Amino acid sequence: SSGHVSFAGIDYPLLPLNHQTPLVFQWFERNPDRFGQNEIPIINTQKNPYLNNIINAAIIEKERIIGIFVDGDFSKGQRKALGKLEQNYRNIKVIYNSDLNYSMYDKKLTTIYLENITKLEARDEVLLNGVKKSLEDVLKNPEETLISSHNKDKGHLWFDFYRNLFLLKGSDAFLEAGKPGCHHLQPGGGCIYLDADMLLTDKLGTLYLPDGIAIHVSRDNHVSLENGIIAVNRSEHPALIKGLEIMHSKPYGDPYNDWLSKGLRHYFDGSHIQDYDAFCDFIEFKHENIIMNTS
Repeated sequence: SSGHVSFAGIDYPLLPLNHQTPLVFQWFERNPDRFGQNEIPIINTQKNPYLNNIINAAIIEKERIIGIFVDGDFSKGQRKALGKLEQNYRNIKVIYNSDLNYSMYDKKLTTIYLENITKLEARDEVLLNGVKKSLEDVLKNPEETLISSHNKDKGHLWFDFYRNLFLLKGSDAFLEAGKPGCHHLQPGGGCIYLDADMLLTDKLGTLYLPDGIAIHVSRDNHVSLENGIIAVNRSEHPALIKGLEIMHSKPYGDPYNDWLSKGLRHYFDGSHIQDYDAFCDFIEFKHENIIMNTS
């Protein structure tokens, strides 16, 4: 209807992400004291001019909301500096991770382990190792959830887990935060999430994505899913909910193959009848006006 793309036996409609679809950048800052107490606490050096990259994108995308999704122990002056950015560029909206409620996506670690123990009493060495070690995991802070444990890391896991959850909320994250001037967002709408290390050279316009989703792929003989661009047309996109179900069902993280990636591949090709390369070709986010990792 806006066309289709077929993959692994299913025809996926190409769906539009129009100007109502906001851009989102994330900055989770472990050491906010490295910035001035009244400065914007986002790196903006010659080498990594990330704030400038974001401002440029906001200027170019004059008809779109630009989100800056942040976390960290910012000072009041830093919060005020972020506020001033919002006044100066009327489409820029700062969203603090503090202000968002993710409890609908959370789960107690005990529940996960019990479910695992129950299944794993019902073929292999892997399983018996799995069973003992999970059993062990339970015995150990009993109120802990996925959120509370990730709340303890201030590293990549903290960033990644919250990026992924944000993407489940999509445009709703702006509404939930109560941001001014967000009347054009579609409730239940998506977002175009971007690494701040990028150059936008001109307007994106409307994107047409298979089932409304696409991801950064890097390509010399090799190809890989990358996490610098994730675009979705709607909140709680089912391919992302798949990743969440995986996180909800598994005791242990896998560092190279994250749950977002695993969920995408599982949703689009649970069987793996097409190779990784074919999946990469299918899902790839490609736009001539974006240059990734300029720095």
